[PDB]
Amino acid sequence: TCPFYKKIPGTGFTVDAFQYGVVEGCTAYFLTHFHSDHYAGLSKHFTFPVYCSEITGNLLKNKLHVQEQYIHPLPLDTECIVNGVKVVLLDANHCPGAVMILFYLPNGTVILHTGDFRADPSMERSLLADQKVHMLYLDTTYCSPEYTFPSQQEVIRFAINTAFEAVTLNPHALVVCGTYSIGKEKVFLAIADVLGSKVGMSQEKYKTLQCLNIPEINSLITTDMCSSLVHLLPMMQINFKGLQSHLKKCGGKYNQILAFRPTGWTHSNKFTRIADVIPQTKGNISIYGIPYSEHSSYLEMKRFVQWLKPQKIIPTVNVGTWKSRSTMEKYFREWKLEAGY
Ligand code: NI
Repeated sequence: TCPFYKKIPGTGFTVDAFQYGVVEGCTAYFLTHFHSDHYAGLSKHFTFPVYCSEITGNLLKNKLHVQEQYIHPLPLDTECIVNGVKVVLLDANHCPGAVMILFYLPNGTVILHTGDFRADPSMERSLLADQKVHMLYLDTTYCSPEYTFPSQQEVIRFAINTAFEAVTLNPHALVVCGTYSIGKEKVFLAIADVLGSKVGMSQEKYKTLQCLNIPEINSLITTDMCSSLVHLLPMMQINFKGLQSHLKKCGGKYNQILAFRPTGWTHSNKFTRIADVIPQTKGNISIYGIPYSEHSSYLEMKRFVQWLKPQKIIPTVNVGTWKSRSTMEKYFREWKLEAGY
């Protein structure tokens, strides 16, 4: 049964609620983004209206085979009427196609559902600037002050400089980047751009990338692994055994691997600056864990919320333990007393 924080009161709507069967009273199912914990339950047998971005709808049709007649793509930054209710989709600064959803309820209440997001000051100049929000359904993934990490631009600068140095020292080195979902594509696209290479990958991953409306993508990716010196592999294979096995398959073209594992936050963030990051190495294989986040840091979250000044906050992440729930409620009250709302 569908939990309360996935229902939008005063409407027929749910958000990211496909794993509960037919939800009683739901006339439209919204999908914020194409990550498995959120789409869990969708397939070609789904027969209710799904509302989402254009990119999410490309992925629903081609990857999950949802029939076209049930997919309702909406443009961003545009007031739309869905089943008698005004809604707007906003870019969430998460993975490709990810949105926040603003609902203008018939009784005058305004609700913002962030989906998954990486808060940014640029959101203070979206269609959010124009009106009051009563309720905020908030991505609280990193809602504690110990969660610190660098900007995405600093992380990419580290990765480009590291890859370019290694391959210029050794033109026979291969670069490998781990993936298990959409998101974080700038990691492998930026490295391949500096090296003058296309990114090589499986047919299944190429298919997923072709749904993403990335400009000039045909110029950047390929299924011909032999033509490429940046390869994508499943995240599970980014270890010494998996990379050894991959290097065997390359027919003696290469004699070294430099690999990247984009993670979220890890506890080595509490001690080490991005500049000072070092790899794990065994023989001719080195693995870098890089803290490329597509969720808000604590400070970015706090800034957004203090600017929006919502009347009530409903967390959507870390909701399963009493200790998590009490910690998050404490920070919400600090933020409100500090800012005066
Ligand atoms: Ni996500």
